[PDB]
Amino acid sequence: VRTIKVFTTVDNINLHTQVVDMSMTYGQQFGPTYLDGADVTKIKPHNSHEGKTFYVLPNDDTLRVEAFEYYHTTDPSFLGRYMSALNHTKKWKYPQVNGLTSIKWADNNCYLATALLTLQQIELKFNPPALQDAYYRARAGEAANFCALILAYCNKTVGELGDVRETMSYLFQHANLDSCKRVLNVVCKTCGQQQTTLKGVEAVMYMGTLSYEQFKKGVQIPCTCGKQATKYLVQQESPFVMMSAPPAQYELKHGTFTCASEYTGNYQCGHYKHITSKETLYCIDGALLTKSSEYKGPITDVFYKENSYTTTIK
Ligand SMILES: C[C@H](c1cccc2ccccc12)N(C)Cc1c[nH]c2ccccc12
Ligand SMILES: [Cl-]
Ligand SMILES: [Zn+2]
Repeated sequence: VRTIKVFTTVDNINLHTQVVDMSMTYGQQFGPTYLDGADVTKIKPHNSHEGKTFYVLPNDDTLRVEAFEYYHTTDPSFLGRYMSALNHTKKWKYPQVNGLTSIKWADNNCYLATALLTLQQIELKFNPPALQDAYYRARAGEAANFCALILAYCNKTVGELGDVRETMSYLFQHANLDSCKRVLNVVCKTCGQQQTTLKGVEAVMYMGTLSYEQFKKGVQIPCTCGKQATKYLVQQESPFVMMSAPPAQYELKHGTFTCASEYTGNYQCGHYKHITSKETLYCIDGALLTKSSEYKGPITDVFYKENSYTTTIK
């Protein structure tokens, strides 16, 4: 019986030394096994595997605690889905554009590139160590693990078309937004006024207007009575806000926003670009960078810096 030593892991933090039989498959010895994202379940050990780290499914109480503490999920499919995405994302290119890590276009990844660019510019702390650790690598120019984790957390596969807003709402569930707070007042000429308070993810995201200034002054929404009412922002406590609406032609003014999602196409099929406000306006389209003093284009998300806002409307 010939053997080598390898490490198995669910997290790549806690390594578990294993003596492996070179006459059995990894699958026979460990269950589903991954080597740098590749499924080696049905492969027999090779001498070059000595001292390498293999991922395995949590098949005992030790591994399940380690996996839960790292990923903050008990979904047994998660590790498998992360490894299948990572097997493709480790082959993408991560261009440095304007001091930011982007992604060269591939497998409809424009929505992921736009989310990655946005996450480098808004103030957000991820709760799971997996996302904290992979985000740090993405900043250092190696975003493959971060992109594969986003796909696993959102239950999306490489190649699937995606929406930036939907992606940010899933990721924001894993971010520490617990103390974010939004107070709204809605004024109806029939029904009167209604003040509500939102906490967490709901406190930082709004669907129906791109303009943070217009949200502060009043937006028109349908009341339950069938009239139009006026909704406005009374108080905001958060490090950023995300304002979204169905794609429409919109003017981004230098200095008035952090970054924005441009979307061209239709609900089914389309392309995201990323607009950021530095000393001038930059349009990041994967690896491609164009700059202008002005922008007009089909915008669907705008991100704004915030700390504490209280309306002066009495
Ligand atoms: C920006 C876009 C979108 C957002 C909101 C309203 C829209 C109205 C008309 C056309 C596009 C619209 N996403 C990508 C479409 C989209 C939403 N969820 C998805 C899931 C998978 C693929 C695309 C999508
Ligand atoms: Cl973080
Ligand atoms: Zn009403």
